[PDB]
Amino acid sequence: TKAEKILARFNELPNYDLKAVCTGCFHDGFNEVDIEILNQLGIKIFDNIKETDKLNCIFAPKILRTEKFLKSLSFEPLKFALKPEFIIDLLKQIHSQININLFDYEINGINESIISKTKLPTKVFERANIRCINLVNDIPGGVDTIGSVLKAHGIEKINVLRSKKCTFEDIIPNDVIFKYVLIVTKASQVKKFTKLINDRDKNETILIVEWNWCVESIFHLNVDFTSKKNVLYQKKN
Amino acid sequence: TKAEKILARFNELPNYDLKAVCTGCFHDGFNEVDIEILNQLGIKIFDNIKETDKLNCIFAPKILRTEKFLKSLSFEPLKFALKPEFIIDLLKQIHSQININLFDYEINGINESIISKTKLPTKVFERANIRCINLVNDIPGGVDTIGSVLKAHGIEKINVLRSKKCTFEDIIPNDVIFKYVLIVTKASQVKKFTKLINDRDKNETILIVEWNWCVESIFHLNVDFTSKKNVLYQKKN
Repeated sequence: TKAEKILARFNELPNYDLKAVCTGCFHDGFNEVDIEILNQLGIKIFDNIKETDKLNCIFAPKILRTEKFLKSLSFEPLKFALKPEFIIDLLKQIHSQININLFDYEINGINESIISKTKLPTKVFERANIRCINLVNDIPGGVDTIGSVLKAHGIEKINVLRSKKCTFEDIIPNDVIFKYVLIVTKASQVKKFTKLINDRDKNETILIVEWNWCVESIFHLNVDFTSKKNVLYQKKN
Repeated sequence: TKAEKILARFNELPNYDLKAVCTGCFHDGFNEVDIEILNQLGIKIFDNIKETDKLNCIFAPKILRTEKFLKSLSFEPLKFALKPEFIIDLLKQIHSQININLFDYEINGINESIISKTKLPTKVFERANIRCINLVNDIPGGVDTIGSVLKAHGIEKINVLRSKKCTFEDIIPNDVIFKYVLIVTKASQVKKFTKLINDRDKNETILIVEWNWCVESIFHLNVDFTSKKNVLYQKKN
């Protein structure tokens, strides 16, 4: 009711139609009334991303590598990538007509072309034919967060390998082109993996990459197999 | 070995006597020869922190909030906080006498006074009488990494609270001053905890803080109970 009274001063309220999470901003959240005001203007802020909520918006000061920012590039679709200043200006204007627009707060780097790719009927790793991958347990950020980002972007199976207990038999193939795909952190995990695979499956193909290969692929919503950047080893026909 | 041949060119080798981890630098690591080179020079680089390794050194470009940086402030003791350029200049000098010193590469804000506090026979939260704390699981970084930092710094028991599945009975007291200590992320969570506790234990003391309160206490190796910075609520008698 207290938000309703504040908004009563207005002859007509915009419906911004945003379903958003915030990352790299609003770390302590919003007070009960601001949430109510925002809701009344068709803006719902969620704490976590649930595929259920059909999120369409991300608030962030810039392109970030957080789980949330990367995951927003798998929204279905992402419609708005907005700087926090949008909410700030909007709440400011409201707390004493409403004309804050959705166009003057775009995040540098996230443009029409990238955003529209979130409308594709496939995910980035899905159209790259990277379905089942191996991840070394010493991935910075832990394996659950990385795993969940990758699954959001179309990877079907995330197989965690522990360096350095893992054998060839723990490596899973990429059944959907590369038979083995691995994400590794230390450039000496490469040697061990290429030896194991070369010994047991000599003629098969292998792709070994750093987490930043995944990151850049998500940022572009495209796996560029042409790039050598963040590729630690590849064996193809 | 290859490392030995390279080092044979020197008529005397320093023993730097470092046992270190790196954070915010050398993300891919070192090749097999460099590791052996540094080793011959009394510099051991570890991947993760194990209390048994008795680390005495952190390599980092500046003061950081990573798990490794914060934990280096509980080494026993921390002897050197060094910029990665120390390793870079050392390796460069070696690959073509050895005179790179440990004094010209200190990290800013780190300090002989802070560094020497790591020799104390207590940990920072231990002398602050914060033994048992409650952590809300929506903390950015996950609880087990937050928990690991705090245990390293003398907190005996990290109790994880689920907002909003948690109840008064899930809250554990600080039995070693404040009977209840909570770390909370969302400002709107404070209301809920203080209501629960006030209803059930009206006369007892309560301290509720943001994660940055812990971080700064670690950075200073002191809990300043005089500070209102990052304190969300406190009830004292």
